[PDB]
Amino acid sequence: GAMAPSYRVKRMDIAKNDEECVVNAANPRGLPGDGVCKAVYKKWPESFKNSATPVGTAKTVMCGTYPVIHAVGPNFSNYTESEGDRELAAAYREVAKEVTRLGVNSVAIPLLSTGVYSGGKDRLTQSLNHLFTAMDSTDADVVIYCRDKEWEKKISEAIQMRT
Ligand SMILES: O=C(N[C@H]1CCS(=O)(=O)C1)c1cccs1
Ligand SMILES: [Cl-]
Ligand SMILES: [Cl-]
Ligand SMILES: [Cl-]
Repeated sequence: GAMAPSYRVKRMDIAKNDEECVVNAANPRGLPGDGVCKAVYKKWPESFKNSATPVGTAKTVMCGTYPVIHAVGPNFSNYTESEGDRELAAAYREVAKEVTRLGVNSVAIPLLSTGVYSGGKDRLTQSLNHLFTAMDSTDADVVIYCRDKEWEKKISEAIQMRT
């Protein structure tokens, strides 16, 4: 584990992360997809061999020795707010189990269900809070990746508030 486990946020492409493993914001069918998923496909295409997995789950596939944890958040266009909230929390709990099993000291993670799966709603606080609930009991250094300047500021504020 990390000597003093921390949370940090960076505004940049997660495909250029400086961590020991990455979490992909995957679709259930293991397709190249869009956004983070397409960037992950271009950087680690080998990790998409048998990566299909249901909503609310995570499935790890190596690219060489580098782990890619495919986490499938719900598409809020399809689920009700109640059911989607439950599956979003579940996807993050499965990420925590995989990070622990892998024994890594750091992990790069995006905010699940905040892009094309958001159903057109701002889900920063909802997704980030489920990320904290799952990852708080792990000892890996967590680095959250985002692309928007206002989101970077809000995530950074939420991290610092708890310290
Ligand atoms: O790329 C994202 N979501 C993926 C869900 C499956 S997909 O439709 O292929 C795109 C992101 C999540 C957060 C920021 S971007
Ligand atoms: Cl970048
Ligand atoms: Cl998304
Ligand atoms: Cl963002």
